[PDB]
Amino acid sequence: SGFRKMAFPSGKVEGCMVQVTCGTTTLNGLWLDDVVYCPRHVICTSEDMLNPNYEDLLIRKSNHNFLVQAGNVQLRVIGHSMQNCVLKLKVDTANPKTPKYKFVRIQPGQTFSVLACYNGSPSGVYQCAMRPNFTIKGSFLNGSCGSVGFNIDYDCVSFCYMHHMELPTGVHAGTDLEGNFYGPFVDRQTAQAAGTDTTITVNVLAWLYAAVINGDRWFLNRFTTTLNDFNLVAMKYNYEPLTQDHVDILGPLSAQTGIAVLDMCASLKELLQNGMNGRTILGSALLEDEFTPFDVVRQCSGVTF
Amino acid sequence: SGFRKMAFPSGKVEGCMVQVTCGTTTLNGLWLDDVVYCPRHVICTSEDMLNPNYEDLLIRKSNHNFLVQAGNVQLRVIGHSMQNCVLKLKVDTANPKTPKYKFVRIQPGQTFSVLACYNGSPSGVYQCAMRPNFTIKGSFLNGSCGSVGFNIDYDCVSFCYMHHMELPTGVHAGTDLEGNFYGPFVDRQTAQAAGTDTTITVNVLAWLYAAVINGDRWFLNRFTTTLNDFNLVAMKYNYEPLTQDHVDILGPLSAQTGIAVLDMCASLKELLQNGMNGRTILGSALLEDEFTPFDVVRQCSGVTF
Ligand SMILES: O=C1C[C@H](C(=O)N2CCC[C@H](c3ccccc3)C2)c2ccccc21
Ligand SMILES: O=C1C[C@H](C(=O)N2CCC[C@H](c3ccccc3)C2)c2ccccc21
Repeated sequence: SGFRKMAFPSGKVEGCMVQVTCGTTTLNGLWLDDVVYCPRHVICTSEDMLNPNYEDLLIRKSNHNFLVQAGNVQLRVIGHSMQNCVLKLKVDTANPKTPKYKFVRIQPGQTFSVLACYNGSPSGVYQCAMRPNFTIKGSFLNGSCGSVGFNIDYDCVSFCYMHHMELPTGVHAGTDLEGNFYGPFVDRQTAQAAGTDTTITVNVLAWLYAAVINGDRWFLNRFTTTLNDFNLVAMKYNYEPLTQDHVDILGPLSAQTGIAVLDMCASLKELLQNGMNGRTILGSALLEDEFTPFDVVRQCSGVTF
Repeated sequence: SGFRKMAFPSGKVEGCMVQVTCGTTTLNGLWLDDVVYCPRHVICTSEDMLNPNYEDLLIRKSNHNFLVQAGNVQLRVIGHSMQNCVLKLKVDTANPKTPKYKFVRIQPGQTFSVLACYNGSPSGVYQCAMRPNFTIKGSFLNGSCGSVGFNIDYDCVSFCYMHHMELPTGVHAGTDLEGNFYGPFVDRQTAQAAGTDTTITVNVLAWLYAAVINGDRWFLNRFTTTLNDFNLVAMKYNYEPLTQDHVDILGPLSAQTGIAVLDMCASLKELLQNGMNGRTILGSALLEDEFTPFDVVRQCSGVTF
């Protein structure tokens, strides 16, 4: 019992983090096999960030301008290339601590653990979601670029995120491990505003099912609704519209609890129209949207890695 | 920028977890050097838990009744002993993955990371606090006994908690690594009720300083107060009383922000008397008490391990 924002154990990723330095700029890299992956803005000065021509800047750089250190031990750089927004540094040694892994591009609403790093070293781990506006609500300071987000299934680390930047509103943007940004952001110090941050409705439902499983049941009501009717309400409160794919994904939680999805939706609707009246759900006074249905079942069934 | 409930990287502790089985009961152990530490209720059947005589039960057990597995590899048990509520199994091999470590007994209000484990394997990591009533508000299922709580400073893992039980109210109780319970709980299936769960006032203040640092400033007011006056208010809202030791510990945050502690206290007081009026602070609609002043500075300054 209990319900916490829980991250994956970070040990498999800790072994992969290194420090990459180019000229006077330092950030974090991810060493997998004989490749180090890092943000291409490793090659810029802070002045360069106003309007960088990365191709032009990279011509001035050789293999020996890229220092890569793993713990206190220096890697030899034998090749470099740019893919989208990331640099791929070929080194002469395979990482012996390399886990089984995959690169995945996640969808908005999906969750992942972040291992925040500075200077190639782990400082902390936390969970977050890809928001519908393709930002994450991270915790990251100067030097945290190259930190990565990941999921773990049994033996296999799926890398989904690499951190690149903070917006002036204090939320975070980054890439997949092929270098392509999530959302419209670019790796330049320019005006970039994030769009509407909608609430991940299927996640909120999953969390209400979690609450029921844990004994918090005060918000169950006598009502049901329809997908069309609930969606009129979600639109008004800036919730993402619920589809039948979502309903399908909630079917295990619905079965475990005996609460039909549409009845849970009617519960949600009343909480939106009426608020929480100063009450809490699973220790929160807000509706939580950063647990996926898979997260809830995993946490409430004790899956290990 | 941003502010998250962040756990320590778990890799140093992942290497220490093992599975301990006695008869048909299985839980988690912590292998450090040539000792495996685990909850003594490893030796009970679920029937035994009603009223166990652990000394009597342990006479029936030899070295070879204790199976210890690390990954898929069996350890040889060469000695056993009971210290308070834990068992110490001497094995013939030192753990090669043993980190620098210490056993510490923490005070109520202090925070730590939990590596939840089942069958000797990591499933997730999260932060929590020792509550003033000596419970923790964990996330733990059957088989999670032996999981441990820890802090990390640079190279050194300080183990503070080992999980033993869930109360009928769904909060958690456990020991230090010498086997002594936090609070009055016993390792028996008996009526055990937790006392008043007070709010950790110095932690809430620290979190308000965190909010200020991150740009959330709406709740700053024009008032100040006195320690005596604030405490009349804390008592009424079931907050722990603030002492001058607390004020001293908040002095770095006070200096960083230029907000005198007593002025921040007056802010707190108004939030207690008036509530949040449907607003949020650092993404919460409640006042958060599970960040210590040290946690806030660590997170807001990028310390690594
Ligand atoms: O979360 C982050 C990452 C960021 C960072 O480490 N930068 C150095 C590397 C180049 C970065 C950059 C990217 C785009 C545009 C202009 C500059 C800034 C930062 C700076 C301050 C606070 C928080 C954070
Ligand atoms: O958090 C926990 C740990 C607990 C556990 O794994 N137990 C097996 C081992 C003996 C335990 C026990 C302790 C005291 C009294 C009676 C029995 C019960 C449990 C059971 C269900 C849900 C959550 C949890």
